[PDB]
Formats: sequence, C-alpha cells, structure tokens
Amino acid sequence: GVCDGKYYEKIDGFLSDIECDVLINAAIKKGLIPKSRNSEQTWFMPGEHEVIDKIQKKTREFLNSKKHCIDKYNFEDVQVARYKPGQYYYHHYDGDDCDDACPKDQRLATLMVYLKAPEEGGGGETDFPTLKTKIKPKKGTSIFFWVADPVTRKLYKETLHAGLPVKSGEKIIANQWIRAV
Ligand SMILES: O=C(O)CCC(=O)C(=O)O
Ligand SMILES: [Mn+2]
Ligand SMILES: [Zn+2]
Repeated sequence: GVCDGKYYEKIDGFLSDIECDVLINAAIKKGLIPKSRNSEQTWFMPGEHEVIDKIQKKTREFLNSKKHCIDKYNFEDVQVARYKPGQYYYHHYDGDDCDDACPKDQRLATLMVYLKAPEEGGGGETDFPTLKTKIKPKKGTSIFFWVADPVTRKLYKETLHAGLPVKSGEKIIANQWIRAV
C-alpha cells in the first residue's frame, strides 16, 4: 500500500510569499508569459535559482521522514507553469501507466507549490477525483502526492489528478518531480 496510507499531504507556508514572487519573476524573465494540457511552462537548471534550491532542500528533508517507503531517488529539474483564464490540465497521472515494462526512471512522487492563486471565485483547484478531494490554490502552500510504488514502479491510480479551469486571475505552480534511479 501507499506510504502510511497518505496518498497526498498539504503543507501551508512551504515557501514564503516573497520567495514565491521572486520565483515568478525569474520564470517571467525566462519567457513564461480539448483534452490534456493547456498552460505555458518553463524549466530551471539545477542551482539556477536560490528558491529552487530551497524547494529541493525542503523536499529532501520531507522525504527523509519517509525512509521506510522510499530509498534512492533523483530530483527532476523544476518546472514552473502558468494558467490564464480558460486554461486547465485535463485529468492524468504524472507517471507512465505500466505493468510488466515499467520505466526504470518512473516518476514516484510529486511536490507541487502554488506560487500564485486565482482570484476570489477563481477556480483553478487541483482535483483528485478518485479521492473525492479538491485543493484550493494558496500562495506558498505545497501539495505532495505519491505517483508510483518505489518497489514495482507501478502507478497508484488513486492519484489521478487535474488542474481545473481558471475562471479569473491567474495560477502559477512549481512542480518538483521525484524519479526512480
Ligand atoms: O495545476 C494543477 O493544479 C495540477 C498540475 C499538474 O497536474 C501537473 O503539472 O502535472
Ligand atoms: Mn511512515
Ligand atoms: Zn500532473
């Protein structure tokens, strides 16, 4: 079963408000501005930015409380993504659906930080439909969730998720994916 039965965990104040703004501005300087993904994205190199460094440090410290669930992993380069009104990410898994040929570098988990939330009544929730829960974006809050089993690398299909449409304002996230070795 999933690590301690906790398919997702939410952490408020994972980044400070001014750390989120510094990261948004760095992403804008890099050019950030029916089914699947309808958003803009950019990628950060390892060590490119001190706020990325902090995401990865706190993610590692978090995973250190889960040593009985996960041994070796790698951090993917961090992605920052933006949603304008009308933009959304249709439901999907963050890893490869597999049984007997699971990739050796399968994504095992996701740590996603909300850098900027929609306006009041602005939609843009993160939906986990199988778990019957939707998380409302809040600046600085992180959502951690399990994507695949570290032993078999098969998906936890319980964490099917989506970014719902933004109705007003904008939504900016940072994705830290955790990969098998
Ligand atoms: O925007 C969201 O709330 C979810 C983002 C997501 O699922 C992803 O980028 O893989
Ligand atoms: Mn435990
Ligand atoms: Zn996703």
